Amino acid sequence: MGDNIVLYYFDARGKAELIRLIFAYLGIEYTDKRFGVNGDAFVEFKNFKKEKDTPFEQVPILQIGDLILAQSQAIVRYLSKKYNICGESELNEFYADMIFCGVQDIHYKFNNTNLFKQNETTFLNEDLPKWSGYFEKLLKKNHTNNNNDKYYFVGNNLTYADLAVFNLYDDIETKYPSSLKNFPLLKAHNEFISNLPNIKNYITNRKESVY
Amino acid sequence: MGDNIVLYYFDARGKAELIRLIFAYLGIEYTDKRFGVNGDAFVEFKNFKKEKDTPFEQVPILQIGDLILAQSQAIVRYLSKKYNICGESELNEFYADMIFCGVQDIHYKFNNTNLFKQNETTFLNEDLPKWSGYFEKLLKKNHTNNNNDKYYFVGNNLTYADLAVFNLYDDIETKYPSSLKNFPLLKAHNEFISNLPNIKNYITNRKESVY
Amino acid sequence: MGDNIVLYYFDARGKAELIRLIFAYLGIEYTDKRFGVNGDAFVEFKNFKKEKDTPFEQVPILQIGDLILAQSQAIVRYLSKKYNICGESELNEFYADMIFCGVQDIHYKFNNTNLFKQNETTFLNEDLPKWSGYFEKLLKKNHTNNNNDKYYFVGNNLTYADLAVFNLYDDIETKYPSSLKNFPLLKAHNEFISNLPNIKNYITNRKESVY
Amino acid sequence: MGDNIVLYYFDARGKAELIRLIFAYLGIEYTDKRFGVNGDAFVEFKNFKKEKDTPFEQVPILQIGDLILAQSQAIVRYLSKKYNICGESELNEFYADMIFCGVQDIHYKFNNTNLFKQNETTFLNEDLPKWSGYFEKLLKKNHTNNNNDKYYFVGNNLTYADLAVFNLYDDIETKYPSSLKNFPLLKAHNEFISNLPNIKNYITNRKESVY
Repeated sequence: MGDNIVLYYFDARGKAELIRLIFAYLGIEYTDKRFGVNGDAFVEFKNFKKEKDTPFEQVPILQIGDLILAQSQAIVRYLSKKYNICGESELNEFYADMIFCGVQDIHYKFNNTNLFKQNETTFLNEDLPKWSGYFEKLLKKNHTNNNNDKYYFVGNNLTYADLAVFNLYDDIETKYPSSLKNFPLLKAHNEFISNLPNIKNYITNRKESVY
Repeated sequence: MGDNIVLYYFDARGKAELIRLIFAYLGIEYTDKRFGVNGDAFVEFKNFKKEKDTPFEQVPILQIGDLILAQSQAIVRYLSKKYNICGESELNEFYADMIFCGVQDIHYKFNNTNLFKQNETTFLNEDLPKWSGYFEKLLKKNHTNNNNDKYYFVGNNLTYADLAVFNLYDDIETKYPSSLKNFPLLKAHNEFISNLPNIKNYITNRKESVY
Repeated sequence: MGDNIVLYYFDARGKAELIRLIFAYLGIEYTDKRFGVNGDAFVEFKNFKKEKDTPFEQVPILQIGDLILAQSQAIVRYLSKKYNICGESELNEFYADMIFCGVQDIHYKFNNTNLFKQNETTFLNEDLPKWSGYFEKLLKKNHTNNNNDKYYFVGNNLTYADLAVFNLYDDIETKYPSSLKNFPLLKAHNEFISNLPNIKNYITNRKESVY
Repeated sequence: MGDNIVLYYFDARGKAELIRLIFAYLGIEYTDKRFGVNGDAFVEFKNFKKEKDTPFEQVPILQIGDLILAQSQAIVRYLSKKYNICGESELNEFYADMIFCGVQDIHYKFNNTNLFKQNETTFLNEDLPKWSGYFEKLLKKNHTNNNNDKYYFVGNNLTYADLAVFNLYDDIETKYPSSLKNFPLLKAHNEFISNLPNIKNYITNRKESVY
């Protein structure tokens, strides 16, 4: 609100990419500060915590004016509620929330998956297909036949849940094969969201990050 | 709303206890259905998923009338927002949310701590004191000197965040020593919340659960 | 020569039970020192580390004379090689080893499973059945000595691998009963081991520990 | 006798690199078979399991002649005992073992650390410094052969324990540089191992793997 917007995080997608996608979709201009660009990523982060008054010594940290906001999920809901992309009814606000909570679950699982731990096949053969099925079924329940051209998990308008699900699979795809092949609506939903003007432009401009 | 309220979960506190505390504090009557009471906990859960249409095949599941709500965090925010215990300003609604997100972090850490994994001393000597410090500092920022008798993390009224922090330490205490000794406000806050009529009565009546 | 043996660990089964089972089987005399029998286990553990020179500040610690041994797996292999329960050939020593490594994987998974984490169903229906099948097949392979009343994983004599598998299911069983119904060889192996006079006498005596 | 040796694993360092380092050190000829060099690594892994009889459906798998060996730790101990790099006494065999067990603990922690999980700072400032100190002290204890240019963790000859510690920091280093600045013995040990002709030649040849 007439205040300089500054997002603080490491030079990576991680837990800040959904926030970035929200700004990109909303056309909100802000300073995307990334650690590890000026100097040692962890030296910068250490000094950051010294200069900024963070509640839990974690990033992302979103600063609006002199207002300091922490916790990625809280930030996402805060921005979504303020910019009306969280549902237009007490029930829909809940559904978008419930879907995001689900996203967090499987997204965490993905980020906890790696060769060293020998849990890659489980994630690929058990966990991902199961959750993809959950999301496929949720998308179907929000009747797509009405206006097929549009794919939304909640109501008839885009919510942060749509961006969260997209970001989930977008992140997974950077490391593992595209499996959406077996989930039509979901596959369609992701294509739809990615091709949105603001989103499509954003993606094309962001640099490739390993994390 | 004029509908029978039914909470479904296992016979344990786990991820459903904050919801139970919310009902207890709000004086809302509901059916507290617990698996493992009528038969094999997992047999019941299996059949439950067959009869109820859950979005992610997880509990807790809160059913209001024929309305099915999943995801503990979403349920907590839904109930809190509806029963006005989530903050009275866009900013305070955010703060209570941010604090709850923090609670989830350390609560997860606690539940991931055990002898077999050899991470007990780290939790007790590093993680818990650090987070207790975060919460102590947050409580202090919400000026307690005003009405010392009252301890709230957000605004001048109770929010679900107050119940979440209480539940966090209440759960930890069941397995590990009371460490709040070094955190006055926090220690005071928990005593205050626990002694609330509805809460105090609830606790005294609930059976002792290992989880 | 005939040094004095002392095992230091918390007052629980955890990672020390396999070592205790080995002693019980071999009929070896030792002092089973447990932290927190009467006081605070962690204050005692803190003092233990200050008084004894441990390599990684972890227990179990086995002291034979003035010799201090650490790392549960290394201790198990040390005792097994010293008291002939490790295999009578290079290949068999390897097989007993390979099996113990497998046990560690699933035993760790079991101890990382809990209600809060919502991974109980996964463990029960995916992970455990899979690993039980691995063990069933390995036992089947070594069936020349599957003698009517004696089952060994390696060769024709008991190895620590046999005690490790027994311990594994013994531990699981105290939380998730009847896991061996569909695995006859494994069930018979468990029965056989649990009925060896020394092991049986030990089990009937040790107290019940939740951990 | 002079069987044909083949190591099967993904096209990455992961849990197979220590075995490869052992072969490199010993100058042993073998086929380093990697999944997904050109195609899909998981389709190839799926086919591998269908074509070869593995005990736990995991890799690495080492085949010598028709002999199939599994479980990385057991394989390392098998090769080390067979090619004399495991210690020349019962006690020293134990010490090399104990050290390797310690390495597994911290190596696993490292591979469980990442931005998404917000546990990087913890690993860097708490865990790694602590474990580096454990190793520094262990190396200091065995300083009768700390000879001007040769450092061994056990006895006066190289053991797999030496290669394991080298591999550990080598892996960490590709993500978190300069971890050995404050640990002179450990740094000197790493330098020494990395400069052995066979090891050096190997390192200069192997390709760069993110995993």
